[PDB]
Amino acid sequence: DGVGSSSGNWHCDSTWLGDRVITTSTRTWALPTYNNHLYKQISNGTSGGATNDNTYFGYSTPWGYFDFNRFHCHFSPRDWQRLINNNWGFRPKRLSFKLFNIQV
Amino acid sequence: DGVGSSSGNWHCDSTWLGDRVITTSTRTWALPTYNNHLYKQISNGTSGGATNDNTYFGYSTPWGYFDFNRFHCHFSPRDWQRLINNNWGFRPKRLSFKLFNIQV
Amino acid sequence: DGVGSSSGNWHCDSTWLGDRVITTSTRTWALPTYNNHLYKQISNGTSGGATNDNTYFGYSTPWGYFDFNRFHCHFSPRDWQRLINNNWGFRPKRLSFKLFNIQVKEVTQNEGTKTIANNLTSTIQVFTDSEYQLPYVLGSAHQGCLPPFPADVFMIPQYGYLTLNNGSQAVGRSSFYCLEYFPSQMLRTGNNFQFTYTFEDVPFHSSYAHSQSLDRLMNPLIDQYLYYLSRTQTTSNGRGVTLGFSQGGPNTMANQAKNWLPGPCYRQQRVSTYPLQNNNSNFAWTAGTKYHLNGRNSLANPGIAMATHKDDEERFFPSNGILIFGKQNAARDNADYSDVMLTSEEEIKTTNPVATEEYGIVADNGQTQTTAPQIGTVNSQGALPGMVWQNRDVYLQGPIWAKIPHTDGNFHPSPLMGGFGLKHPPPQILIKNTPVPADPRSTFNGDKLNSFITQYSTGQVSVEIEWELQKENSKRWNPEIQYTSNYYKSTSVDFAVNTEGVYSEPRPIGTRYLTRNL
Repeated sequence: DGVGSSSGNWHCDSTWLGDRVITTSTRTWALPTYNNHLYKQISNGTSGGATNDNTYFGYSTPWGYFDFNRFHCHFSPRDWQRLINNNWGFRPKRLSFKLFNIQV
Repeated sequence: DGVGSSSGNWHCDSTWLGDRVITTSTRTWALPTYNNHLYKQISNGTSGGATNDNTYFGYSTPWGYFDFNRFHCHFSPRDWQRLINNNWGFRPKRLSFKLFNIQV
Repeated sequence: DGVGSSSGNWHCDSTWLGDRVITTSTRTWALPTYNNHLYKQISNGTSGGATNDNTYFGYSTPWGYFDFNRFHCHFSPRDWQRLINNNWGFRPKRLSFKLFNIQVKEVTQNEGTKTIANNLTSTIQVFTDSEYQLPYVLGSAHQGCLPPFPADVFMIPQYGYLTLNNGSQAVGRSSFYCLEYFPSQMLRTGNNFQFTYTFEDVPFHSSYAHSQSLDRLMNPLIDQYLYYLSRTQTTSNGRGVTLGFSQGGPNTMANQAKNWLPGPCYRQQRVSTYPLQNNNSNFAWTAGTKYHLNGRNSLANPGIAMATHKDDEERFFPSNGILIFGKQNAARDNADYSDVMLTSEEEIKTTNPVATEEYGIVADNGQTQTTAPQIGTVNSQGALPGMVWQNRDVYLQGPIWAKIPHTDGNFHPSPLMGGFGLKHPPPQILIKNTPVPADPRSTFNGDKLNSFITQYSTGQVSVEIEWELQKENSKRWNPEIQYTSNYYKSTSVDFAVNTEGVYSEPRPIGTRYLTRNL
């Protein structure tokens, strides 16, 4: 696996087998540099126009994170229709995650 | 099997298994005597007010017959909904027929 | 098995073996034709004199059902006495059901004379809903049970159900059910039907009272090492501010630190048994304790389990907060107080709050030098960490089980009329006479047949339940309280027939006599 070979393939599909369904999604992402590689103290307080309800103290990092935690990530509108018209219930079982074809 | 034992049970159900569905129906019937046990020549002709298009010649018998040849015989409205929303096609395969608990 | 042989025997017995008891009952029933073999839409709406609270939409079927869900179905008064005096708890285990010796009869009218004949070739049809696919209508405390007294013959009740409504009308989610769309068994006079059922694990009903109260659990002889705030103000000289602190002890027990809390509260309005002490007005509905569901008000009857009254208050009861049984031959509507039998939950004072009183007091405000403390009264209290409570008691006249609704969540799913909550209760049993057409016309017509022979059926039914017992193990020195029969002379015997042959039950009998430490 060098610079001239791809490290993965595009998988977007859904498979309905009996009592289970498997969804798979592929997307393209872009990751910037955040903060200029720095950790930074952040805060908000009542000294400004902020009311006491909105105050906070924390940190922003130079890191990104992945979020797949919405349903439209995993279901097409037609797949969601098959689910809700035919079934009394559903729950998640297991997941797989891949990150591939990286270029800097 | 005498006069005091029933010769069958009531079966109305539908079963959805994979690539097939099985329907079963039970009804209660009544059979009269027709024609006074006679065969009879019947006809219609243009001598009366009948036009030539409506003429016929035939016979009526003293017999009845069973007709299950409509779909609502075999499907409830909810079963018909499951069929037409989820499937691209269907065809019949085999049938069974029973006639039981007769009383004259 | 022909027309000349019986398909079962009469079994009424009880057997006490060790840690279990088995009851078995047999009764004679009669099943009419309902609705003229028709399903019918039924509804009630505000267009008439009905208020919005009473509206409904539903269907009545042409089917009957069996109901054994009261305790007097399975226990004689003497058997119930053996149970409640000797045991700390019991629960159901398994049951058997039989339906046998069926006979179908046809009745025909000619002028004013009535004759009844046997119809030997007719059938009835029976099934159990074991997949819980029908609206479950048991557990609503309806009439039509197997009678408490084994010699009585009973009529089978008609089945029906309700769906969603808006006023007197149906909405899009309303469901219709045909019971002929279920496989069922057909029986002529020589056939019979049976099935068996197993109860799921359920906790024992607690038959006992506590001999301690939740606030008395301390040693009366010893001080606590913890302190409380006993003094905000100086007594000596003038009135001034100070902080005093004391340890809790034998004379201060109301002030001591404790580990636990009484159960939840939903307050009821108070009603005296002596009518002259009640206010003069009709407050039964307007002062009733209610809940509000989809714009529609429902009386909370009986509600959560609370003590009926406190010490020496025995003349008061919560308005809609108790179970009320009628005496024999009592009126349906507007019966007098001497016609009915009021239960009492008084045994649970040691733990649950009293139904007609507040839960407690909380702080309304924060205080300052210029502002005096304000206190609120808590009339409704949900679950708090550290609460303990008892369920409502069960009675010989009362229900046994209820079906737990199928839902995302629930809290302490014990039925509020009392009993055992069940995710999969004993299945309901549907029974119907098969329609027999009258002679039709001799020329074909395509309309459905509306003319039938009039029929009804009778037969025998047996039910057998195995019960598991929890034995009482106690070091109490002094004798217990027991349920007993009155010693003195009387015009008749309690729990027997009178001169006319009528069986009556004099009083309601609860389960809680033996005691246990709290």
